[PDB]
Amino acid sequence: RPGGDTIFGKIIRKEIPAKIIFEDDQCLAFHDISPQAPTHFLVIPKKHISQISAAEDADESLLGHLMIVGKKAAADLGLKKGYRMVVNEGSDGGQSVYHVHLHVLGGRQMNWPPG
Amino acid sequence: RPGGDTIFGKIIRKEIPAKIIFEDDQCLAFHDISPQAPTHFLVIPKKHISQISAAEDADESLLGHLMIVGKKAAADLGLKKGYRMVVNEGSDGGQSVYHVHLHVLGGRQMNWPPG
Ligand SMILES: Nc1ncnc2c1ncn2[C@@H]1O[C@H](CO)[C@@H](O)[C@H]1O
Ligand SMILES: Nc1ncnc2c1ncn2[C@@H]1O[C@H](CO)[C@@H](O)[C@H]1O
Ligand code: NA
Ligand code: NA
Repeated sequence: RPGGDTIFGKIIRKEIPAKIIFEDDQCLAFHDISPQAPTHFLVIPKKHISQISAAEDADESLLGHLMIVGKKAAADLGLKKGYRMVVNEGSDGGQSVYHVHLHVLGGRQMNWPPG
Repeated sequence: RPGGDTIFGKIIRKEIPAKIIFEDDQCLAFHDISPQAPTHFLVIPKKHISQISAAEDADESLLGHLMIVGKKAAADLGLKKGYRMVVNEGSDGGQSVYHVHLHVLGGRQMNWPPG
């Protein structure tokens, strides 16, 4: 129910653990299981929004909260030289789990194009 | 003054044109001059925030507004198969212009890692 039906719903309900680095009442941040950089974590809302194309206007503050949490977590993890934030939408975006998630990657030079 | 001192301040003040695809009172979206995908645009706040690490808690709604605008613009441009949103912070993130900007890329499969 709360948290939705995906892998990430299970993480939000704590049925399966994750390496949690931030939790407040709106969201959770945890290390990614398949890291693509020395630091690679996800920030997810506790509210189930399936994808960024399904977010509503009233979700603006929550979406922005995910980036503010990502900034805080990045600083707690020592990302003094910067980082990249990524949200994937749909097939072309590379989205594999239909629960919004913000990637935060750093600890190395990020290249261009971003995939 | 309003819009700040960077390339993007000049775009916001309209001193130099850009190919604008959305403007409301909070932000502007325009095509990127160096596109990395068939569709590649930027969404920027009109308020000068230098980088995502400098955004404040009260900027949450504005940051989320950038992603909602990006979703709308992507749909207006036909990105039915999805897209990737990217914010770069600092040197490791690949940030070159110190005014927050959200990249939206689509019209091709986006790869992984995201740089
Ligand atoms: N159980 C899990 N814990 C942490 N990250 C996960 C888990 N399952 C999938 N992921 C990550 O979720 C992301 C979905 O975009 C991927 O980068 C993937 O590695
Ligand atoms: N005058 C401009 N109009 C549109 N995009 C620009 C301009 N100058 C730089 N850019 C884009 O700004 C981005 C900064 O991250 C780059 O992808 C770059 O190509
Ligand atoms: Na912090
Ligand atoms: Na639209």
